Order: sequence, then C-alpha cells, then structure tokens
Amino acid sequence: EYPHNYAELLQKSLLFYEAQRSGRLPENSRLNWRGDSGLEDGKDVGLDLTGGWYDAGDHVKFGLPMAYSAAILSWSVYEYRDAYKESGQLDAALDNIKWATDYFLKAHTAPYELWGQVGNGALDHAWWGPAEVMPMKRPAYKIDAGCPGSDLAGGTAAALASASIIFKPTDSSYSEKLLAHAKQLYDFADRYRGKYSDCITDAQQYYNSWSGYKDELTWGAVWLYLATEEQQYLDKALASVSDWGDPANWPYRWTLSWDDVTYGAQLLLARLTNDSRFVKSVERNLDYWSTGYSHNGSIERITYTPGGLAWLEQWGSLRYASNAAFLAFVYSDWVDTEKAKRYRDFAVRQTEYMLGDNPQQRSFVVGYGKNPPKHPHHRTAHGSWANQMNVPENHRHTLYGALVGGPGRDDSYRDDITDYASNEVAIDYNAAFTGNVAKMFQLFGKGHVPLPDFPEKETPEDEYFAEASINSSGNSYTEIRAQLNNRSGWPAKKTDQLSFRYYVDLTEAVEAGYSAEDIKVTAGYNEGASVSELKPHDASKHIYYTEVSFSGVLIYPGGQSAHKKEVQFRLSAPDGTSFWNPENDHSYQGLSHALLKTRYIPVYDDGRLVFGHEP
Ligand SMILES: [Ca+2]
Ligand SMILES: [Ca+2]
Ligand SMILES: [Cl-]
Ligand code: NA
Repeated sequence: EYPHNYAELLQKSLLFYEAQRSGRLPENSRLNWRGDSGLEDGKDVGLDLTGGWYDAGDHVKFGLPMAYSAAILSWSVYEYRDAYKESGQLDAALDNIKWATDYFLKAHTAPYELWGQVGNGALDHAWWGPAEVMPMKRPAYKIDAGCPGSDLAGGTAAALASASIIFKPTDSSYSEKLLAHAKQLYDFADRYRGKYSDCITDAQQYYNSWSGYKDELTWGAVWLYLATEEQQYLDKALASVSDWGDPANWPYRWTLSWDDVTYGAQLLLARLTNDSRFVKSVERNLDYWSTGYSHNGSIERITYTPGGLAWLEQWGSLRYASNAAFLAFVYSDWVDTEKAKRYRDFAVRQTEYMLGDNPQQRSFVVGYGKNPPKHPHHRTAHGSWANQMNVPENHRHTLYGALVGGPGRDDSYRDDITDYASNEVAIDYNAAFTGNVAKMFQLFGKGHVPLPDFPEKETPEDEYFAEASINSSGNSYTEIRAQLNNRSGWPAKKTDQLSFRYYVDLTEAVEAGYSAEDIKVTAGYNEGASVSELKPHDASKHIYYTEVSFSGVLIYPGGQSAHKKEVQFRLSAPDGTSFWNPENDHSYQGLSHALLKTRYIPVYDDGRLVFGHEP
C-alpha cells in the first residue's frame, strides 16, 4: 500500500501554490524551475499589479477564484491552526496566503476600485510555454463605482477579513491593514451592486458569475463579523439573507465553489446563530452529498461513481468532492447530532478516494502517493520550448501537490496533458483540499513529519546550446551552419544577449607563414548575428575564435522559431592557399554535415559562459 504522510501531503499542497506564483520571486524560493514573470503586470494602467497567483495551467490572474482560494485557505488555518503547527506547515501556510493577500492590497488601489484581472483569456491561452517568457500583452481590467462587481469585491473582502484573523497573532499591523481594506471592499460591494463579469467582460468566458453576487454579500459580511466581533456585520449578514428568498427554496444540489459561496456562508451563520434556516439548508446539502436527502417520501442523492466518488459534474470532479468534504468536516466539528458522524465518514472516504483508494489505484495529487498524474495540464511545469503540448513528451518539472480534475462518472481517467477533464489543475481545486489535508493530519497524522530539505533542486538539462554542421570545407576554408538554442527551463528565461564562440587552431597557418590577420570571417545566411574577425584565446598555442553575437535578438523557449536563431559563417584563408586544416580546430570536433548539438561551441549570455567548453 502507499504509506500516507499527511504532513508531507500538506507540505506539497502548499508547494503547489508556490508554483503558481507570479511576479518577482524571493531569493529563498523553494522551486528553482520558477523565475520572475509577469513583471509588467499593471504597466498599461500605470500600476504595480505584480504578484498574486496564476489561476491554473495558464497565466491569467483571475480575481474571483483567487479571492475564493485565499479565503478558503485562510478559513482552514482559522479552523485547524493546531494541525498546521504540529505538521510544521503554519509558516508556509501564512507565507503562501500572504502572497495572495499582498496582491489584493496592490489590486485595491482606491476604496471603490479593484483590479480584477491581469491577462486576457484568449491571448494568454493561445500560447503554450513557461510563465517566465510570456511574449504577449497582458492587459489589466478593473471594477469600480461606475462598473461594479459585488461578487468580486465581496469575495476579496472575505479573503482579506479571514486572512486578518489568522495573521493577527504573528503580525498585528499587517492584520489591521488587511481588515481595513476588507471593510472598504465590502462597502464597495454593498453600495455599488452588480456582477463583476458584466464589467470585466472577458471573465464571462472563463469565470462567469453564474450564481450572481447575493452569496458573496453574505459571505463578506459574516467574515467581517468573525474578524471584528462587531454586531453590525452580523446584522448585515443576516439582512443580506433576505435576498436569498424563501428558505424552503434555497439551493442544495451544488456545493461550495469559487462561484457559489452560499454553502460557506450558511455554514458559518449556522454555527453563529443555530437559526434553523441555515441548519436545515446546510443539512439538506450535506445529506444530498452523503447518504441522501429525504423528502419524507423519497431519497434524493448526488451521483456516485461505482468506485465511491461523489460526482457533481465533468470538470474538476475531485475539486467538487473535496469542497463538499471540507464543508462536511467543518460541520461535523460543530454539530452534535448523528449527521456529524455521517458527514465525517463521508469526508474521510472522499478524501481517501482522491488519495488513491479508487478503481485507478492511484493518487490524483501530482507528486504524491501511488502512480500520481505525470502530465498535469500546466504550461510551466511542462516546460515546452516549442509552443507545443507534446514537446517535450514528459514534463520537465514536478508540480508537487496539485489536485487534478480527476475521474469521470464511471471512474474513467486519462493521464494526458490534453485531457482537461482528467488533468486540469487550479488554485480553487487545491483550496478546500488543503484544509481537508490539515484535518486528515489532525485525525490520522500522529508521528507524521514533513520532508526535510524539500524539494531537491532539479538538475537542468541542456538549456543554451548551438547545434552545428559543416556546410563545406576546403584546403582554404571551413563554412559552418549553426542554430543557437534557448530551451531554458530551470528556470525558463528570455535572452537577448546570447552569443557563441567558434575556436580554431592556427598552428598550421603560422607554420606556412600566415597569421590570424590572414583569415577572413564572413557571414552568409544570417538571422541577425554579427560575426567577429578572429580574436586570440591562447596566443602561445595559436588558438583563436570568432565571436558570433545575437545581441539585441530575443531568443526564448516559446515556439519553433522563437527558441533558435540561425547563422551560417565561413572562415577563409587567402584564396589559393592550401594550409588550412580544420582537424585540429577545437570547435570543429565531431561535426558532420547533419545539424547536431556540440559541447565545443560554447554559449554565452551577456558575456557569461552558460554552456559548453572553451579550449
Ligand atoms: Ca456568487
Ligand atoms: Ca587549424
Ligand atoms: Cl515561434
Ligand atoms: Na512522464
């Protein structure tokens, strides 16, 4: 069997959020395959909008699911702080939530203005490569008083308010700052009513506000109550519920998600009030998800796969079962009735399904457990240099901790980078899941310890190199074809100051009465390089080189044309001479007429040797 370690699992789930980081990364970052990215986010609107999380396997920063994810992560630290502490993961949980809330503070530039998206969906998704080298424009979009977004603003207010609670013990001034912004955002949500996707209309095609904003208005208010213990916010929360309509008709067949936070709001209000409206609605939902909801005369129950997974729909199936399990866990830690036992058992069984107890006999958490998914739908972890999903054929990097979309309604599943149902990853997928892992550690994790010095720095493959071949060679010249490659991935990096050197031995020239001045270096077919005349490398041994420089030419791992540039160059002794001998030339060794990588044409970036061997 797989020997589960819930401290390790929790550690890895938080490492997933570290892999999602946009912006300038700290020096002490645990992932050597992530570098600075999105550094111009907000420049088109004159703001520093850098930081935050990439949503999924893409690089749009979608505000509504980012707020949701930070809120739920904060919620689980609020409920299960001791589990985070004893598993060693509290510092990492706070540090990862702070990455999101720091971005919310930058996005909240004015009391009634909130930047809600960076990146355009079509522009971002049309290109398949690592975040560090994104070549497209990344526009920023906002809501404000003239074009509001009570769902986005309310959900971000909830994220800041919940975060303000969990940061207070270790950073009271940051806590106070989070809380002050949360009050402003909630006033924005309350006073200027509308769905954010009616204003940031790009979001309609990815994170449409299907449920509207009445749920976020309750959600933000109750979180502000929990964060201030001021009665006005509880009153506002309860008043906002009147817009939910007749309590007999409250929905119960969905679950907590980035779109519908009704299920979180009513659960929090049930604990605060014991009002039968919220208690009954919570239990209708969790009955429907677990044993079945009894109408007195019939039993209504969510679809279950034959393998035991509670199956809501085709996309992010595991995310939905995890979100339900988190509600079940939190409710079963509150309520005293038999429903506490039934919901707890449900939550454990669903969590055990996605950790390996399923017909596929495999974990659905990348880099954890038995036979985890190897091909999650994730641009930067895959690391294509060619703008193609099947190049390379395996991921360059391990996206530790990511919960994939998972099986279909018949437990079917395919570990395929293009299978979006199976292998999508996303910050909202991992948010409640992270809390469920904390609870699994509390319940079953005695003696579980996290992994030390983890993860190990990945050893890079060849990232910068020339492939070269011999065009022709005579007794007075050598002509070379070269393609200078940037296939970087540890981390991927844009390079516009790449160069290489081609080394020759001129001993036979000196013996014949000639010198380096008599060799002419010329370019033929050329995609933007300069080729120097010969320069000395070792004067005593008559070793010279030509410097071939693509200075000012952008080369980067983002497409078949983007990752390489070509130049053909010739080194010529005077016409009619016969001394020229390439066979003792350092950079000529092993070359054939077929283009092939060579370690003897060293490559430089801004003058720094980055690959290959000098003589
Ligand atoms: Ca909503
Ligand atoms: Ca020679
Ligand atoms: Cl290209
Ligand atoms: Na693989």
